[PDB]
Amino acid sequence: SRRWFHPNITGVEAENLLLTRGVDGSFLARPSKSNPGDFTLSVRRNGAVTHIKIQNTGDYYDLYGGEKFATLAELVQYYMEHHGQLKNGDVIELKYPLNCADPTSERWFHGHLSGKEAEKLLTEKGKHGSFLVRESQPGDFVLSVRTGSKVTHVMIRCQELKYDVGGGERFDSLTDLVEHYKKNPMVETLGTVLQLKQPLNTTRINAAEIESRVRELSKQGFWEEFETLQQQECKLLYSRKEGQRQENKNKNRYKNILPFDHTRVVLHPVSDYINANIIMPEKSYIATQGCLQNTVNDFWRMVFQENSRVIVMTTKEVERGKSKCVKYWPDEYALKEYGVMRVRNVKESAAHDYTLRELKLSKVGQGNTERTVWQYHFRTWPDHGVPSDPGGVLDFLEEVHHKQESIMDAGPVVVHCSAGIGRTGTFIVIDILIDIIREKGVDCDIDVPKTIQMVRSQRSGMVQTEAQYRFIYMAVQHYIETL
Ligand SMILES: O=C(O)c1ccc(O)c(-c2nnc3n(Cc4ccccc4Cl)c(=O)c4ccccc4n23)c1
Repeated sequence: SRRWFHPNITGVEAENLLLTRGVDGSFLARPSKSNPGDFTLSVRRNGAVTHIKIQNTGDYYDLYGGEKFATLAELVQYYMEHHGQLKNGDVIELKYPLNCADPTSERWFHGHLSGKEAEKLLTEKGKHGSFLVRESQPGDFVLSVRTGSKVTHVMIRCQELKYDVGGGERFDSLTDLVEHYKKNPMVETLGTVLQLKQPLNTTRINAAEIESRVRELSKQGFWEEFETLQQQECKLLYSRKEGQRQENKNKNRYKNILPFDHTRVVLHPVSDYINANIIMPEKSYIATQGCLQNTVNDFWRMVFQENSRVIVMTTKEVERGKSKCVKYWPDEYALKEYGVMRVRNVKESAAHDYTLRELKLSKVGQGNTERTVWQYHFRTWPDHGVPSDPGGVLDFLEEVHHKQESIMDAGPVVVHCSAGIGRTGTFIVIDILIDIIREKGVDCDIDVPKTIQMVRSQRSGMVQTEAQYRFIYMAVQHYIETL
């Protein structure tokens, strides 16, 4: 559960909640009202409340006085299990999550919605066990379920800040009620079991109507849709044990940003590790970090082994005076050996938004192993935020796609930035969605947060901010308009 996240509270309301409803060790996280894009961790310690800032410019979550993380749920899981890690220099403990009662970011909550439109939505998109919770219709709520086929409506009374379906147990929140009737299904007198199988889909849209949905999300709606996706990240806390191994620690750009064990690229004492994951839609990708001096050779073993023929670099080598990805390729016309691997930089070609490097990769002492690797280096992504126009990114991705398509039996496309999750996730999700539209045509169903959630189950925190989220919609909108 991610109930420690309160999406609609101020710092004063947070301080009040922790002082009146929490104890020492109580904590919650919330979006920043003063800096819309950032987050705050409010913790109760020795009768007082601290407000620790969490910054996210697009590459990772950076906790002031703590570490860098891929998601807020990964950050919380870490600090709840490892005490003393968070700190004037005094240790701050995350012991008791202070739960949010607000139903706003739950997949099934529709707020203002009529019984007519709820039936409309459930008749179209719904299936057996599909449900939603909406406002009544007054000050009360309604649970609407599809079974079979038919739609049943169950009134939810709100009496003295508690919720009930007219008898039995009274719940502190709509969530506790929903979870309770998910496990203990309501039974109609004639035997109809009101099973709450899955929430109703509100995000899947026909590609041709992207303009109408984007116009509706710009009224913001994007923030709410993104936060509903963010709440689902508690389901993706898969093991990341291989990256924790002593011998693997310094092969990670960031100690607490790790590849999932079940999707990590295994390299064939400890020579099998790289911070990289295979990304498979529903063309494959390898989402990886920018190289470290001690991982350059592992990077080339990975490219060779996977039969990758295209590399997408989404950052400049240096941004804001800091190394984003070390130079792992030779100078134009040069030949270098990186362990057992040999690389020639054949030719460099400059475009407006990017540089192309034609590289030849082979294994030392085995001439017949040579293959060309095309490195597409995107150089115009801004220092902060996302591009103001998606044209550049789209034209680049179109070129990468055509290169990948021209090569028989080419392995996955390697995509890398700094931590390999923000910009990397954005380029990959755009490429995936735009690939749907190439095959199926403008007559296809697209579901942006479902695509994101699918990529996130393969590598932690793929697509980091709401700005990237909106950029993905803008890029999909631009591509369809140019069709
Ligand atoms: O053993 C399993 O089957 C299993 C299943 C699910 C999992 O989420 C994990 C697991 N994988 N990584 C983690 N981290 C991160 C961590 C620990 C050490 C150093 C750096 C980093 Cl960044 C946790 O803090 C963590 C905390 C509690 C419980 C599981 C955790 N966990 C393992």
